[PDB]
Amino acid sequence: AKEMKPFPQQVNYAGVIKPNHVTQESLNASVRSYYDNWKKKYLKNDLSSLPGGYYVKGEITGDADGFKPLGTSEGQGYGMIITVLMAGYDSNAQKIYDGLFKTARTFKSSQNPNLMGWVVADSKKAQGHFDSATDGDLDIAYSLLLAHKQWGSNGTVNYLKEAQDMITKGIKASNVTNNNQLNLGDWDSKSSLDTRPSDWMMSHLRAFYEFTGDKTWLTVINNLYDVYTQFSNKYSPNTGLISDFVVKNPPQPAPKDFLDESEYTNAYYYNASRVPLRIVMDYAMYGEKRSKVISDKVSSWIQNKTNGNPSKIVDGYQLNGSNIGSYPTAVFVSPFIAASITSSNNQKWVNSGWDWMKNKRERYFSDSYNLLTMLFITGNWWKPVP
Repeated sequence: AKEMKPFPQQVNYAGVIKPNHVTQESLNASVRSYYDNWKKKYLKNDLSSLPGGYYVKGEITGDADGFKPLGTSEGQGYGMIITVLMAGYDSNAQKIYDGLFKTARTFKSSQNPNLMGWVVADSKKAQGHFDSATDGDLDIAYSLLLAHKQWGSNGTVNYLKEAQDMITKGIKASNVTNNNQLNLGDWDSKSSLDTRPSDWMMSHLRAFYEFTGDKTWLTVINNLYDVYTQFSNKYSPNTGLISDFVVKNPPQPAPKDFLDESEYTNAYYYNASRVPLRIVMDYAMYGEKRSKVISDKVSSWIQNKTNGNPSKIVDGYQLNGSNIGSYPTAVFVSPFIAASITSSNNQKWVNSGWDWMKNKRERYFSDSYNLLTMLFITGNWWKPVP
């Protein structure tokens, strides 16, 4: 209730196109329907160890330190952003959001208490047991800025204060490196040169700057763009892609089996699949020219690669464009479509992409990122400003 940015905000960012073969009402309806299905299948609030707490159900996975992972901070972040944006439509949005925040702070990191431990498990012993993952905290911290602009911070939860504390005492202190990059988590070194490009949430960092006044965030943004370009000009001159993990300075693709995450950590795989959306949002929301350049390169490449057919996109590519994957999944498809919105000559491709993703349901990872992408390309992911 009392939303100041009620769904649908359906904004028109400068220099960007939306699917135009259907009405905005149709776009909004697709998002509402997708959200209801996503919530029904993934939004949970059954933690015996934390009544009233909410989390997002992830994929079935192996035990972690004797605990059974039910969700992660990554999913917590996606869920928190989605929830604030759907406020105005979902009458219980704020209750759900505060419940997600309760979980985020209860399951605080064992390293930096201002961050969230990466694993949500139903046990009191798991609360404060795990260390952090940079992307989860970035989305969580950013969601608090959205919450502040959505409901204000005068109620039960001081969203703005919580955001500033998490951003400054948490992310800046533990994840911003001395080389002005972002490390992998609060367990990683302050001078670490190991980074995950999907963590380069440019538009989030812009907001961090505006709501804190800390120039550190602008320094990081500018450096990450330099790193992207130096990396791509050497390792992906024809595709404009980046690898799941990046190492060293100058930047290079991480080796295969990096931290044993997967055998494709040196290529454009499941982690990096998210990058196109994170980057393009900076051009749309803040007019960053470097974002449009990076986005157009990737967009043009994937369009030629698939001959304009979104269903021909596969789940994984080598940096030179050769295939790793075999089928179309939303965490790959949707960001490629989002990266194409800065050039009006991509209208047909954007429309086809919308048709492909609008009702695409598969699993936690693709569905969650698909909903975020859909919220953004329909103009329903508004910009939080002081």
